[PDB]
Amino acid sequence: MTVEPFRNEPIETFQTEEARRAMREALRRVREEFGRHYPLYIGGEWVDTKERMVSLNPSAPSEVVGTTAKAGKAEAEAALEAAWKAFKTWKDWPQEDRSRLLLKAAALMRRRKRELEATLVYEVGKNWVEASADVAEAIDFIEYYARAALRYRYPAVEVVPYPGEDNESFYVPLGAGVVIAPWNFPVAIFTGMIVGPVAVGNTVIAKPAEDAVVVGAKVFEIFHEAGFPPGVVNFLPGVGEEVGAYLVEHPRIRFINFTGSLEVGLKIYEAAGRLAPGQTWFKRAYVETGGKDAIIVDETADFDLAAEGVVVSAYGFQGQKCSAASRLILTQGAYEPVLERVLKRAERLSVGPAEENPDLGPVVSAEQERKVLSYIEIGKNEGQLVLGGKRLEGEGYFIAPTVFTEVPPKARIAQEEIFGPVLSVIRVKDFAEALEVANDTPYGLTGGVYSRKREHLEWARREFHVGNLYFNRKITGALVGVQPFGGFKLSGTNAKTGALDYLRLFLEMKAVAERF
Amino acid sequence: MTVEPFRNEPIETFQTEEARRAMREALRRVREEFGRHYPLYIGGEWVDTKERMVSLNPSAPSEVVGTTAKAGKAEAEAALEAAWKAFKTWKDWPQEDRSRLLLKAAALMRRRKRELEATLVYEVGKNWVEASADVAEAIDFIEYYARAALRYRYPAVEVVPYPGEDNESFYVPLGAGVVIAPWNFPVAIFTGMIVGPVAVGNTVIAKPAEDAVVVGAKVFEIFHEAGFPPGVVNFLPGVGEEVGAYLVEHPRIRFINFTGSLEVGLKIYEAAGRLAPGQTWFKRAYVETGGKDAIIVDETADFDLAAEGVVVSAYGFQGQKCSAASRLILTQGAYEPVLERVLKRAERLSVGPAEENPDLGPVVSAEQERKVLSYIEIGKNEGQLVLGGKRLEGEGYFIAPTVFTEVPPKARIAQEEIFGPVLSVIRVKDFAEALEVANDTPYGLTGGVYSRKREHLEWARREFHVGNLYFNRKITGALVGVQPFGGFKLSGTNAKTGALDYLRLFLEMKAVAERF
Amino acid sequence: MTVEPFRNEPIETFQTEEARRAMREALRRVREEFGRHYPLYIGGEWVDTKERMVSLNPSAPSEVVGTTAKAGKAEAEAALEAAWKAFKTWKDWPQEDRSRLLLKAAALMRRRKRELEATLVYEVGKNWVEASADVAEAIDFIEYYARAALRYRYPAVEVVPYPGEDNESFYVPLGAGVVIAPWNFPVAIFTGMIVGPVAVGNTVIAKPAEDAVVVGAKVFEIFHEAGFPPGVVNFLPGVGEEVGAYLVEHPRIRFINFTGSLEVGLKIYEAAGRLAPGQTWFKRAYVETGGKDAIIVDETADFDLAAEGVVVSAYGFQGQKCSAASRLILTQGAYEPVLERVLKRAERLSVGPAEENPDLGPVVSAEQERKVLSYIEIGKNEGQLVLGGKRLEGEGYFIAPTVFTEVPPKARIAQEEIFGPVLSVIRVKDFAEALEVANDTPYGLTGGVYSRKREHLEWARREFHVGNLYFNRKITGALVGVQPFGGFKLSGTNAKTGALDYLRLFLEMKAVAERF
Ligand SMILES: NC(=O)c1ccc[n+]([C@@H]2O[C@H](COP(=O)([O-])OP(=O)(O)OC[C@H]3O[C@@H](n4cnc5c(N)ncnc54)[C@H](O)[C@@H]3O)[C@@H](O)[C@H]2O)c1
Ligand SMILES: NC(=O)c1ccc[n+]([C@@H]2O[C@H](COP(=O)([O-])OP(=O)(O)OC[C@H]3O[C@@H](n4cnc5c(N)ncnc54)[C@H](O)[C@@H]3O)[C@@H](O)[C@H]2O)c1
Ligand SMILES: NC(=O)c1ccc[n+]([C@@H]2O[C@H](COP(=O)([O-])OP(=O)(O)OC[C@H]3O[C@@H](n4cnc5c(N)ncnc54)[C@H](O)[C@@H]3O)[C@@H](O)[C@H]2O)c1
Ligand SMILES: [Cl-]
Ligand SMILES: [Cl-]
Ligand SMILES: [Cl-]
Repeated sequence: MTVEPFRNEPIETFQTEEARRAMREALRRVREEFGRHYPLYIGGEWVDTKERMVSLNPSAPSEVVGTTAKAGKAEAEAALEAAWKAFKTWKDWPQEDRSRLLLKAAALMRRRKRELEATLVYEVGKNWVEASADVAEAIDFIEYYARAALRYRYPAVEVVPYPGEDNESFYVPLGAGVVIAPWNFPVAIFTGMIVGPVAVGNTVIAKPAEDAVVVGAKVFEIFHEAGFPPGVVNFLPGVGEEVGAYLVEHPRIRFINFTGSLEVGLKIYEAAGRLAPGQTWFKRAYVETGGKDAIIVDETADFDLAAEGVVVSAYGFQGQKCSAASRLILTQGAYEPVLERVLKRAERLSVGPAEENPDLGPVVSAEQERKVLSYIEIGKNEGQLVLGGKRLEGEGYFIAPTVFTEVPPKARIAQEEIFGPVLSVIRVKDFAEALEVANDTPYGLTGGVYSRKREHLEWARREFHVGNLYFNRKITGALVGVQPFGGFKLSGTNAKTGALDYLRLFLEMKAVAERF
Repeated sequence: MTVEPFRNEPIETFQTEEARRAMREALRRVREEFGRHYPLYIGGEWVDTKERMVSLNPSAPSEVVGTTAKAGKAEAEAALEAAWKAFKTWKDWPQEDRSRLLLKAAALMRRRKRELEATLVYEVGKNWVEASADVAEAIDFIEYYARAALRYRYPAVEVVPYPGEDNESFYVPLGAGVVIAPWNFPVAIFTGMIVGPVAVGNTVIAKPAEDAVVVGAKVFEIFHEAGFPPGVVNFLPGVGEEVGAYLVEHPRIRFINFTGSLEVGLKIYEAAGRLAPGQTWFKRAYVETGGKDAIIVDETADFDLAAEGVVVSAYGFQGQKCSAASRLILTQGAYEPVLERVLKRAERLSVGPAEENPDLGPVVSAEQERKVLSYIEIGKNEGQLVLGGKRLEGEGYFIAPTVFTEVPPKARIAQEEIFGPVLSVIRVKDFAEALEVANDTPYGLTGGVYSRKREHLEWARREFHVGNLYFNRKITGALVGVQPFGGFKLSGTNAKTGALDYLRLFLEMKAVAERF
Repeated sequence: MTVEPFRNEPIETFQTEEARRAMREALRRVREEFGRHYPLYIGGEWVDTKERMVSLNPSAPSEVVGTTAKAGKAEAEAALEAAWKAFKTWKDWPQEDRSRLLLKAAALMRRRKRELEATLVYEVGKNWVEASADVAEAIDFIEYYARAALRYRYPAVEVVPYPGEDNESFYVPLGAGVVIAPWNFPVAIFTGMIVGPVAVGNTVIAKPAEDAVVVGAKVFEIFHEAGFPPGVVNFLPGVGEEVGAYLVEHPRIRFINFTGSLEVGLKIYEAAGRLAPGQTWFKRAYVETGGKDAIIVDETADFDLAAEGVVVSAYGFQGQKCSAASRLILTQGAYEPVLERVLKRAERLSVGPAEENPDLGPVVSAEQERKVLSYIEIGKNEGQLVLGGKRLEGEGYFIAPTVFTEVPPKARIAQEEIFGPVLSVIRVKDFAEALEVANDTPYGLTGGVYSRKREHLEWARREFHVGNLYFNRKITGALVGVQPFGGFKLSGTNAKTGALDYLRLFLEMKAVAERF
């Protein structure tokens, strides 16, 4: 109640000369900075190592955007020591003080937004608007969680009174935990998963994805400048199956906040359920995994509106979003009209170096390129290729917008997360069958419906089993505070980010009674 | 808002002639029915089996108090089918309707409380007031959760609005899950763990502890008369390692609500973390395990008040409580004064057949008797036996209130949960050391402090790491609504029963946006 | 919100045998302790002095009820040092902790209420119910202020937000102050004036009235057992014009909380307005002084109800109340009917040793007896004596209920506070004149109206200028929380006791802005 009500950070469109000028200068400075080395951040200080992590420009992989130190078991141990030592006092900070620290960090991040956006363009291949949306979401997480944390301040629990006694229940943080983040939203998700737990008194050891270690380091430069006490937040870039797994299985790690693939999420959730030797608690593990998101369009929809939303949802950031539309379910009456419009729009999409602000930049790495191309080959034997399906010319990892149609609902390309610019179109009889097909996957993250029929929309509101459902609009771009984000089924544990409920996940409750 | 504000059900003291008469009548009715056989309850009907489970009177084990059917894998599968079929429609009931069903069940239970209390007396050896407290708590859970559930009704999530869109977030139940309960509070905990999830739309398969299958069956008679739709609640008495484990590991079990030993809780939490073949979700498992609870007394305390609270906390229901005081930590100035008073009070405690309302009835079974006696032998090699430590004459499992002094903090009897009438007394230098010793165990459920020094009480409020802390009063008997119940560390996952937060554990959130 | 909602402590009527037995027991215990000596209480310890103060039984002045130490300038300085040293840390206690300390004190006082009541009976001559009402009010102040204080907890001020900034306003306590109390409600007012300021973080030096030093000491025994940190509350019995004035004029006294005569209140308010040498603040002084309270009765009233309320209001505790009805204003139609009934009831009132629970005990001291008798002589020259007006037989200061009629509104006995069992009856033409006469005094504390005419009651609600107005009931006995107590004009500064606003008087506000 001491700051203005939360509002989302505007996403820059770069339509004004001022915006373009600022972005061009930011891109130039980041490019001129290629090759910089960023150390680990442990206990309030930057610590270098002998080994290193290399981050390449996916639009021109011969170019090294930057390098960072590489955390091994020894560095993980040092971070654990620092995080637990810091927790001892950080947990006792008044919530108002912790929240003000977050607000300071948000102000600092906002002042460096163009630089962060430019870093995303070069490090992970996002075009200009995708980069702006990423950083805007990161700022939103900080602003939102700073305010939400105050709702849990001492003593926040509603209890029933008892004669002759004071009964007080309140929340306390868990301790030191590990954050393991993805490369697709390396500023937003990385920031959110760290600051949420930290806001309410926990301390964190952050493990950025290998493909986005440089931007992760820049986020830590902001944390350092903001003044977080030594040990409260630690930066440990390194190999997931190495330092990441080491921390996940550690007896002294209190919680794990993970966002990534289902394959890894399953391993982490299983490991979290085990009592490591000497462990004295039941670990909490929050795992937000992938999705196989569908957009249903029936014959009553605005076909042009639907086609535009489908193209944005399927190809934004080259389809490398957990929320991306990878399935397009069309009822018989909508099939021809919508598919023709989708193909016409998709074939006009530009693909090229992210710095040029194309509709699509490159996929993030050589391995991701190999995987997407492999799925395209699988798709050719499952459905009918009607657009793209090839790597484009150039050193960058450029893949053309791809569309398969007449895809069987149980085909691999209609069930497995490809995480590339590949859309599978499924033809169904009616809306009931559309919902059946939409629900018949192991996932349940995002989904959409384009329809003018009220009964179909309200039917879907109840029966389309996804955590984030959107009607007559794109299914990507969930806004902090507006759309609590998180899925069902194998899309994760339903830890809703950008929602009041998120912080409760990093707190435990104590009930204290005094009989007078 | 359509019913009176929640109030705890009064615990009968039997100080009036009418109360005593009513209890004698209930005891007679219950024993006249010792020959009854109770089938399983699946899909709205009582279903019998070939094999059976026998329940004995711990105060006279040659006497059978009843028999029940025995659930195997086949019955577990039938219950699963019924629970999922029921979930399909139960999840769509208006919350007001589900809450009214709970209120009806509470009214029916209240009308049969003497019968239930008498059943507890004979089946698990609780004396009169312990039995009344158990049933009263069960009624409280139903009344509390019925009201708390309405706080989550559609659409309950606070979100940030966005121009030209309707953004609605709401909770939905998880599905069919399994409840695995303990024998020490076979009416209260059994009821709470079932009705909490059910209140918000989930369906449950309940597995009562082998030692309390008869009273569990009587609770289901109430659920049946209340009118829960077929499949919403199912009763599956059987062997824990058989039918219990089968359900815990099942790919179609959505959540597990468990209260019991740490040994079993660890196995359940580990199993829940695994993806069974064909499983399509990350299982939620709530495990509330044991405790090694201590009461600290310093030299400023009211020694007589402390001694009384210690004896009540250590020997109530023969120490068979997760909240029982099994450790007495005395600062040097409080040592002799408190120990002398505790011994004087403890030596006056009566032990005998539970129906005669002794201070202590028998422990629940031959197995428990064996375990407690074994720990007494271990204690003789670690500390100094100063009171009790013997089995008393009679077929019933009568064990005398026991006290060990000069016990090392790291001794087995000072670290492991004995779950019997055994108190370990530890001498410490000052309050700081008292807290260190109090916190140095793998558990963190309940704790208490007797002191008049404000600074010591507020210090403990912050540093005595237990989920339920009590000052200048007994540490057992947490009241629904007043004292959210649940621990830290190896005492469990901190699922606070009798609190608004409890129901959130059995819900997931959906966010639906419509762009107009 | 962690304790039951506030409720007033019931006032014992002694209608049961148990109540009477309990009182007789308390009276015996108290008189057996008449030889006790009570030291000063400074910095957490009882400190004795060379000189002493003697307290006599007003019902038998040759009997000493106790003696206390006598504080001089040296002791006042020691108390100041202790109070300021304590303030340094007491001000930083979480409000929840300070409030719990008050609740503990209330619980301790409640357990010793018969003892305190008996002490009031013997030390200040209150009959049984007057004594019980006094102690009950004291308990009420503690319970009420403990809860009210939480309404001001950090950060409690509602402010307007500003872009890019955190703006936080909150309350902080003032420091060390002095409480100077009266002898008529030596438990209730003494307690309230101390615990209100203390609850929100201030420290206090309490100066009890000379005539009630023993009961004041017993209240401090409770504060000591409750555990207030050393220096937070200090007990300095002594001479008002000596130690009281010394503290009032001291440059290091932050505030003065006074309840007493107008004569003394005027001197205190004037002194508080001066900057003593070296003083670094503007002193706050709250002075609640006397009153010349009237009850108006018009011809539409229930004359029997009015007569009863008038007698209770005029003669309760021998008229030694700031709220006592000392003026009876009767319109012409109500004059004879009401006067006749008042005289009939008043003539039946018993007067004698307070312990025998008479309608009236003795006035508090030889000095008060002298003052009241002097006013009676003055009255004989201004009005017509129609009842009482004489000293009754016995060493005790027994004065008969007195009534003067045909008293001119401007007469000394109709303007000056007599503080004895003396009622002045004034005849007026109509209600308008009744209000004019009621308002024409330098005071404005309590007032009452007996009437059935709605228009007269609502007229008085707006025009009878007194801080506490009562319709168709006694004008004494304001209940904490129900009737904020405090007057207008020369009745004081309108510091409403037993109201949320009271605590604000002992706080200052700080506004802190951070530009991010
Ligand atoms: N649910 C969501 O909110 C959400 C959001 C964004 C991305 N995602 C998902 O993330 C995936 C893309 O991200 P990615 O390619 O970085 O995922 P990934 O699972 O391959 O790696 C995620 C993180 O885990 C680390 N890691 C890898 N193996 C590990 C192991 N054995 N133990 C511990 N840590 C290990 C990595 O180094 C990285 O930090 C896609 O499946 C996408 O749908 C989900
Ligand atoms: N934390 C709490 O709120 C709380 C409350 C009451 C009791 N308890 C604890 O419960 C224990 C006493 O109860 P108990 O003796 O019934 O405990 P237990 O762990 O032996 O059995 C608990 C339940 O689990 C079942 N079970 C046993 N083995 C199983 C397996 N492998 N898989 C699945 N289910 C299995 C049993 O049949 C029973 O229904 C003590 O440790 C006590 O502290 C805890
Ligand atoms: N307004 C109210 O709420 C309220 C309540 C009760 C009593 N009173 C008034 O209190 C008076 C009766 O009490 P009392 O006889 O104790 O009053 P008083 O004014 O004679 O004395 C009050 C207190 O002030 C001290 N004192 C005396 N002279 C002093 C000085 N020069 N400097 C500092 N302190 C000094 C006394 O020792 C005592 O502690 C009556 O006027 C009555 O109406 C008012
Ligand atoms: Cl759903
Ligand atoms: Cl804690
Ligand atoms: Cl007025």
